[PDB]
Amino acid sequence: KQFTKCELSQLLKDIDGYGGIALPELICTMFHTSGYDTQAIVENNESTEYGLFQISNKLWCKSSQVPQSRNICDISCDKFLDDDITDDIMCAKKILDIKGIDYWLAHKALCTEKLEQWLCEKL
Ligand SMILES: [Ca+2]
Ligand SMILES: [Ca+2]
Repeated sequence: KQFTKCELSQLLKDIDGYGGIALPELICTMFHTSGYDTQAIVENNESTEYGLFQISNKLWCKSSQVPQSRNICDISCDKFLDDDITDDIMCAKKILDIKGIDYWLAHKALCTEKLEQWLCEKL
């Protein structure tokens, strides 16, 4: 499941304003982060990041790769690879609450201006 800009927008609509974050800027961040793909898996040394919001097994979810993980979202990382983003949103709201929008590098780099394009058209 790879969403289009409008699909995701409607799904995340209730969340505009959460953490002081504007929906378009979150839309832009996700675009450069996973391309709105619920199956994105990105790996490196000490870790792997999962799904839509690219949540890290290093601190946020539990995976056999990093057994010492604090597992802040009390959930295994496979739950971020399925079609239901409900739980991904709950963990992401946790990240926003604790760390802030800066968890995602793409926000400060490409999502603080030219936001008009990240707005949904009409279906
Ligand atoms: Ca999920
Ligand atoms: Ca999926």
